[PDB]
Amino acid sequence: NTPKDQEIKKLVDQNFKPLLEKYDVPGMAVGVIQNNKKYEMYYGLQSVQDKKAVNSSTIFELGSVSKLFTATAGGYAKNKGKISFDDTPGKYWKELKNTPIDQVNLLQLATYTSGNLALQFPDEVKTDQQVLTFFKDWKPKNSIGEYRQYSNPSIGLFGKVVALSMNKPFDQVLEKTIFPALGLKHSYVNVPKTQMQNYAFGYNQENQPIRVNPGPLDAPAYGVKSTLPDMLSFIHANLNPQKYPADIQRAINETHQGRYQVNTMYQALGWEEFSYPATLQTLLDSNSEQIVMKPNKVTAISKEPSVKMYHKTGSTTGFGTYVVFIPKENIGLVMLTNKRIPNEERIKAAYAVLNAIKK
Repeated sequence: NTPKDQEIKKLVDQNFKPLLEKYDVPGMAVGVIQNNKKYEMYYGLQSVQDKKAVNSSTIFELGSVSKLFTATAGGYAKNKGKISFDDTPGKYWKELKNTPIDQVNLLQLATYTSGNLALQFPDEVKTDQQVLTFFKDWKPKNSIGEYRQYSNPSIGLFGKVVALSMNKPFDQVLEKTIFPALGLKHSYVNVPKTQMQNYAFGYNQENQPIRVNPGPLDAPAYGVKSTLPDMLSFIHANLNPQKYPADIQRAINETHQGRYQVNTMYQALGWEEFSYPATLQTLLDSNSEQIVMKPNKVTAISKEPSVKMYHKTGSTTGFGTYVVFIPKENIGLVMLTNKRIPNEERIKAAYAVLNAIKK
């Protein structure tokens, strides 16, 4: 006797709302999409000092969830014939031809297996010239293709090459090509002056208001800002790729194709992928220190999971994000906060909600 919208709101109140007080989080947006119906739940303030409530217009930083858009851009360029994932970066960034990094192929860059790229660029690598010099001075460590080490410079370089192959800056790849193709009208690499009123403050661990600062190859690694409606639309596209023209449909499918495994995690393009149903521990393991911060041997896919799910966490200094979707259940969920909370809490709360919603 309780309508489905209320049942979903109750589950979000039970599992996500307590996080606001536990982690002193000013604002949160949680969305669920099920069977093409969208449910949006907003809590708290996008700006504490302005007493401005979080709402459907609130723009949040996606952090590493941005890599999903970079992966989609790569799938689009590949399916248009602009790149092959077997190409090396010097084919497009000519200044890298005949350098050691030109031995790594695009898929290895997108999926973090160059064997010598860390989580972040060095602090002093700032300018375009400094980024190029960094890649020219790169030298292999581990055998190329054997070890996964999660890396912003790695997928950032992939993104730059994708942009080169499409003859536009990366920001314009997303804002002029990818976002319009996915029907996202409130998603940005650079938030225009006319929308800054909707851009939430992030909040640091001292609850002080902040927003992301510029950095090297920031756009492809962690550069996107979006709203909850737009992120529900992005989940919708991933749930229904057959609803887009062939090139974008194939681009989306490319991001869903698992490439190798590390234990129970399948590395797709941008997305992490898992057999469904996935135990909670499987999902937590994907965000463990061992997987996120250390190098790990990759193995070929053995079980190609027929029934599967995908997720991705992301953070910036002042924001947290989690997105997850389950194709055969026709369901997905997005969480956006303007303060980081532990990845494990995001995964746990989403797991409880998604498993309890009636089919």
